[PDB]
Amino acid sequence: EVDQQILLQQLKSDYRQILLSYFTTDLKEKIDKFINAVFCANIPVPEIIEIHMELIDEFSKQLRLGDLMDYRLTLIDILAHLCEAYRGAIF
Repeated sequence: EVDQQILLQQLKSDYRQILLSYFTTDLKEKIDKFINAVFCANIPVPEIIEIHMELIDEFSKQLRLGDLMDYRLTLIDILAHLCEAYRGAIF
């Protein structure tokens, strides 16, 4: 187990699956698990935002088309859940 990239790549993989199933019908568990992992690893929000953008770039290439602006809903949903995880813990 070399370093941080081991987890950051797994998280990117997990987030990819959330994006691809976001506008479908079960998803809740995938999001809850992703949130708990970034929460437990103290991953900064800018890193999550970077994963989002990277996957958007990958998607745009696979689709032969960087804001896929509808996926901003997904990011909002993720950040809102992360905020609440942290807020529910502070006190």
